[PDB]
Amino acid sequence: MQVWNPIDNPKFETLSYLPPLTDNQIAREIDYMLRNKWIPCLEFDPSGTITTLPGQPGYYGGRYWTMWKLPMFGCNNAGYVLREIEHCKNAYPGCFIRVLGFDNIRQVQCCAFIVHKP
Amino acid sequence: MQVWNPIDNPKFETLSYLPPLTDNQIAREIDYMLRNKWIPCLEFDPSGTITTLPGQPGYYGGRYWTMWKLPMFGCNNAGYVLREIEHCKNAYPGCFIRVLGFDNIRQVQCCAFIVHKP
Amino acid sequence: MQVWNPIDNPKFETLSYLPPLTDNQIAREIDYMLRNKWIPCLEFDPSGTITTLPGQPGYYGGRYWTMWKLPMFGCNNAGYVLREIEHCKNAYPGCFIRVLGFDNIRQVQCCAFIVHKP
Amino acid sequence: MQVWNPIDNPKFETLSYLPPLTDNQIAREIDYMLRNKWIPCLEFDPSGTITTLPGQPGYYGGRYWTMWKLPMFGCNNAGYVLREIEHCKNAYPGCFIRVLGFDNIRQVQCCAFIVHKP
Repeated sequence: MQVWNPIDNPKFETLSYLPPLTDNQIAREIDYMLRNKWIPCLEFDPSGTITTLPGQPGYYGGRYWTMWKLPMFGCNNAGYVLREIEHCKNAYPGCFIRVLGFDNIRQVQCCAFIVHKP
Repeated sequence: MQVWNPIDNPKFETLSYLPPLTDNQIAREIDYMLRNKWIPCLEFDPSGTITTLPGQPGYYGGRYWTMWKLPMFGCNNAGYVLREIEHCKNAYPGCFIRVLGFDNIRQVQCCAFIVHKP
Repeated sequence: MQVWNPIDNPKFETLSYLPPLTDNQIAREIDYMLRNKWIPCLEFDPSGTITTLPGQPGYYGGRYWTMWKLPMFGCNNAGYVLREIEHCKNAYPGCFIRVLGFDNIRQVQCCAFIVHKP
Repeated sequence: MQVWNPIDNPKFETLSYLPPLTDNQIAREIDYMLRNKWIPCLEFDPSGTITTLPGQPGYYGGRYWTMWKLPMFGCNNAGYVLREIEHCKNAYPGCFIRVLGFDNIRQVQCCAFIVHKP
């Protein structure tokens, strides 16, 4: 038998139970997004913690992050999206970074995963 | 006359007012448990503190600890229970350890005492 | 003109606005108490801070301190009360000390002043 | 494009988005106040932070500061107002300083800006 470690083991949602992500594994999750006609975006924030309220159901703190520049309307290659992750990690090297994807027909997001840790 | 010291004197419930526990005194409290047909178990946790809530009677925080592997269904000797307290204190040497006992006819616990301090 | 200093200037109630208290000034406030037939006592506590509650009038925290040994029933000289302030300040040298006085006809206190600071 | 910095960038209200204020720019904002017949004043405080309350609209903490000596009733030159900012910054060199101006016909304030930072 074995015991799961309960001390200082935080998780970060989707694809967080697999071995660490490498290049040529991130470039394939963007090709699958572009051939379905979706729009990428970027985000960053220093601390990923959440809070609550005394007696209000459905309320939590810490769900909004800062948008890098603007959504990329009309991108067709996976190069301009891979060259913008380096400018962001050289100006704010002490924060987290996330990648999103939008859909306008149904008005909902489609992807979210982390690519950098402080 | 004499004065009880009120500064930095925490207590830990049952058998916490007697001189410190030694071996050949822990092995006798497990013999008395096995001849009444009860099931041992183990637990651990870093901090033993409790909290409250504004206006909810009968609610407190800090009453659940983590379970080591599983309850021992069918133990008959006090050696296998005394050899499992050493594996636990070499993997997590900075936590508390407690020993419990179970009854399945009345569905309640019967014993609880501490055997290690950080 | 002059300005009262608003930074780090705590006060401690009665007789706290006069020059610092000396001996041959504490012994005279006990003679006045004994000739009116009152009973002395002692107290101590580490921190003199108070708190409140959200919506409960007339409730505050931090009004109870610890009693030294027992009220002195039958004291008639100001020597046994002046020899008990030295045993207390040699066992707990990092706490405050207060002196009280009781009345058993109207069931109220009569005086309270501080004689030691950490 | 460019990105506004969201980390450690506090603001201080009016005239806080301009280049830093210099002399001969502070003396010209007091001449405009005196020729409209208003009364100057001074204030100081260590920390400019605000708080809230659970469910009370229109309530905030941290809006009152300490008054230096008294309002100047009858000032006619901008010298006595510029010589009182040096006595205040030599007695409390670790606090903020703010300048006000009153009106008695309509009973409201008219000006507010910072002139010193710790």
